[PDB]
Amino acid sequence: IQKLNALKPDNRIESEGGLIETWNPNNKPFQCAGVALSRCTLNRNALRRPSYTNGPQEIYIQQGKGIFGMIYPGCPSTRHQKIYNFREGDLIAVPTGVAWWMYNNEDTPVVAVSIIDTNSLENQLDQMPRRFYLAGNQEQEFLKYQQGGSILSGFTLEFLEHAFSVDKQIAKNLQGEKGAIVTVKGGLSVIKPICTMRLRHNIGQTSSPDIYNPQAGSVTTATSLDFPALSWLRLSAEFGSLRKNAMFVPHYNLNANSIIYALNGRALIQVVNCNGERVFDGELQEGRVLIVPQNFVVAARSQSDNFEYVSFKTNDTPMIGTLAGANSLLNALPEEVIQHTFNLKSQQARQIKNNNPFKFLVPPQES
Amino acid sequence: IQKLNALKPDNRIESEGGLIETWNPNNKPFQCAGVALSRCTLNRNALRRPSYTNGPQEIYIQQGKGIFGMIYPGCPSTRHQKIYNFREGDLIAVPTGVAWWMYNNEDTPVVAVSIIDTNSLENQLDQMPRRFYLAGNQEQEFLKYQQGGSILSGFTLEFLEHAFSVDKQIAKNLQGEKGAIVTVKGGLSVIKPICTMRLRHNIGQTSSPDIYNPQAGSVTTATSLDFPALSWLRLSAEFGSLRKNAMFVPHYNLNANSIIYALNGRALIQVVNCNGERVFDGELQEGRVLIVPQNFVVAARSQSDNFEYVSFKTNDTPMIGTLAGANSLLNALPEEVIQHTFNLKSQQARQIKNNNPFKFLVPPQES
Amino acid sequence: IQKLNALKPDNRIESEGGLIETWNPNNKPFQCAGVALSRCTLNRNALRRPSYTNGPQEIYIQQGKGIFGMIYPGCPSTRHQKIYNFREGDLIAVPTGVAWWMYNNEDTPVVAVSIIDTNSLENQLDQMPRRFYLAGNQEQEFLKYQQGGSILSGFTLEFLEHAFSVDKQIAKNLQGEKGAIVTVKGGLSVIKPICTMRLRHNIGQTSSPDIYNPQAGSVTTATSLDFPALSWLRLSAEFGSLRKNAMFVPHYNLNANSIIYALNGRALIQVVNCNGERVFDGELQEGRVLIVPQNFVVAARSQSDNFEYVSFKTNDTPMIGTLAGANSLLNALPEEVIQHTFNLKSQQARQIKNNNPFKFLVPPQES
Repeated sequence: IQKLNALKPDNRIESEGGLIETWNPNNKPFQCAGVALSRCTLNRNALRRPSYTNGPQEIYIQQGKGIFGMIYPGCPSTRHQKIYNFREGDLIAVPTGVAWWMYNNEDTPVVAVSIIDTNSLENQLDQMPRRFYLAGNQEQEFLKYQQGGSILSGFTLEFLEHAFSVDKQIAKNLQGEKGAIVTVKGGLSVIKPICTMRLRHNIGQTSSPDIYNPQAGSVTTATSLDFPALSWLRLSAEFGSLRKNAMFVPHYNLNANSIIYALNGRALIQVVNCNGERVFDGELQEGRVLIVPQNFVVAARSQSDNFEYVSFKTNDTPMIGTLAGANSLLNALPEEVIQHTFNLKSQQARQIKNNNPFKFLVPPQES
Repeated sequence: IQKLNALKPDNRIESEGGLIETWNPNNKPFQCAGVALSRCTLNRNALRRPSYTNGPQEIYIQQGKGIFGMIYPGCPSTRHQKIYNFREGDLIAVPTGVAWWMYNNEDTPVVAVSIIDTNSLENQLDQMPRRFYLAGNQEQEFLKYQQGGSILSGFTLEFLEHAFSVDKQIAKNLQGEKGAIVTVKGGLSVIKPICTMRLRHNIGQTSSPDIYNPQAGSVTTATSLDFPALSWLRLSAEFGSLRKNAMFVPHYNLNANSIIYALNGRALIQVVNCNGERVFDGELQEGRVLIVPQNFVVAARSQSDNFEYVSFKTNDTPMIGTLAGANSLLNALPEEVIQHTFNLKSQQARQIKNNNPFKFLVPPQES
Repeated sequence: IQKLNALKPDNRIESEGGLIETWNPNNKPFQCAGVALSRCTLNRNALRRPSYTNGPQEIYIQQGKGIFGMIYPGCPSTRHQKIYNFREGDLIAVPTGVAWWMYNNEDTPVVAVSIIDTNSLENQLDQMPRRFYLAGNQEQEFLKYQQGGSILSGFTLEFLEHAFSVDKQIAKNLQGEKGAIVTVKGGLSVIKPICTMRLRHNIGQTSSPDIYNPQAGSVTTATSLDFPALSWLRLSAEFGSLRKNAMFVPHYNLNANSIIYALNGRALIQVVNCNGERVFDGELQEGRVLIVPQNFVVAARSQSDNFEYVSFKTNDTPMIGTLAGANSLLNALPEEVIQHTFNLKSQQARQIKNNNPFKFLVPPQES
């Protein structure tokens, strides 16, 4: 790739109580990353209908409070299986093929941006995304990219009558006859709170930052160490809040692919490749995404009082190699290999290893 | 997949003591599937000569009894390494690159239908199925599909001469100069009985079933839980025997592809995809196979008194989501969300949950 | 593959303090094996500047003595992380992404040959070899195949300024303002003795060999049982020394590709495929590389006094299946079945089983 561009969605699907936005998974960034991105927003009383995908999915909630519930095959009911609550900041984990449903109850919408790792090992189909809905007669979000009905409507009435042991009339209602997101007139009176596994860990409205710098921002990461349902996914996530003109240092992921989606405000990012080319040099704003491939190096300087972002890294234990600051790779170098690979005096080399005391987040220059 | 079809073979190879038939790997079903199917039948006194593929193999024995022996490199002998017996319903696990031979001695022929997963992490070559014979001049079963002799008959007359430490004459014998299934005139007088790992497990008719229902039939599953050599393969198999007009309810496999080879009888099968499209609506009869991709939904009604099948799943521990039955996905949903995704009333949603009290097999409708 | 051949390199770069050669990764043999070979060389007082790749690397030192550093991300300093010394006959293991530098102080020019497994599961990018130089203005070894400056020079002056917290005078030095391998004029004052695990193991002649035949030679191999860091790499290596006219028997790797680099001398190798076609017959001589795929079979007779080779296998625990020897597959086959596959008398079967008593190495034929 010669030029990474900030990408917008190219597909909106307005449902009765919501909206689904999907990004084109065949632009070379998304081809390379091997994920498909989606932003679902569901209004008051909306109930996203039960569905599943042929790959690992990890959902980040940008705003809202609802209930969500996953129908796991080998699992015990309570009537019905476990319903979890959520808040903005929560990272939801969805194992391959597991069917889920989500519902909102307040005025403030649920906006939940999320990625499908189409390129996962668990995805024994092809690199195309697919959602398999259990209900309704509607085009699945990604059918456009391939080139409607639920997985139950593609059956024969005689087959559905026999399977459920119900009469023809009710069997007709299963068989199709509002989109994926439906509005509940009366609102669900369904109780507000591996089958044992926690699949909800908050990296937004926390107060326990991985890194926290009162002069520059704060950053948090959910890896499997602290959110073990993520070893199932082999997926990760980072949330970082950045003050105006603070910066996160040049770094690269050794073992992963970052899909940086910007939640708030804006920042000027720079990403340079193996040949030293500056494959993107611009600004990333709200509701826009930048994919940063594996060993490529990104550096950002903020433009807003708090430029927030969720970076979905594809690896449940991602590793970053900081190139400037407290724990950098140049710090860990002998003071004389730096002198000869950079062509620096002994005096200077020291400054390049100690002028910035800060780990990852470096404060605003002050001018 | 546009349309799935009940595939038969496109390759008969008749040898002295038996027959090998293979199914085309370049068909779109097998290409998605990632498998290579084949069915070898050995007659009385026949010896399938030692060979090996570059991927995980899983052999099911449709009928007959005989013996088979692995030639595992890191092992102790006795004279010779271990030879095992086999009955019908035996599932033999063969690790990547291990060699083996199989012999029959009855009048009843061994019919062993098997799959090589050519899309394995273990297969480090290409998607093309191939078999490497130690002995005998003959072309390999999948030479047909690429576009001969065995591996030993390719070296120089003096390289075997030098290697085995023998003369020109028996070097010419080892050097090639009846195909893969030769008949052993008198009979192999070898006694009828990881190195220690049990590569045999009976899933067939002489088993203790997983689902059993005397009005509808029974299912039996060999995951890696119960047959531990299968976690080496990363392959599974399943046996079913449905009563006439009994059905297995619509279900999908969360994490595996299935290759349903029908062993006995006939059945009316139906599979639907992500867009509610009925990709197969027909009959799978004996000696035919139907590939059901990853999150595709499958349901079948039996048309025989006892329709029997083998289902090679491609995952050593497959999970199936049942869409109807005691433990269905719909059974674990809140009654109220079942009303709102399918447009039912409370009463009807009491029925989709409770009209069928059965797990996986549902009895004949009984009219 | 139709035919194989002994390959010499196509690309060579003269750097100030040494040289770098790279084999073309887009040959059909290299696309099949899935690896990229480079042979670098450090003359005296040379530093190889910090670099890193999107894949698991395994460097084998052919000749010389020197030291090297590995800049691991999480790892603790000492002033800087822990340095290791290498001497010839060594194998150094470099995890995906880890940056490393390499120095030479003797006159004796360090020659190391190495692979990058671009087909790894850690390699999330594509099938391209690509080195990320941490400093200096030079075009990367592999760029040519793709068709410069470092990851630091592509960045902006003020981004580098603010990043490192420096003055603009040393930020411009730092911004790249003598190639990969640069001569330290005085030569480093730096000493000569997962953050603590061993990443060096010696498989040269100094080592205790696995096989030692005083008339034939010796074979030493490092798996992840004896060099555990290689389980990270999912790679291994194997050194071989063979007297004139001796032979390593016909054999096949069950689970790995093989990259034979001819260190010293010249032998005559034969590799035959699954059809019986001798896809290579002729001589692999010094500084040349023969790729030998997964279940393909190889035999070789040494034509020099002591032909020396390193075999880069693509598996940390490769299993080999030898075709003639003490330990052979034929040995484990009952005398009777080996009579019938090869068409031999009983007494001619015992000759195959017993004449050659040596494991892997068979002496000269004695003429």
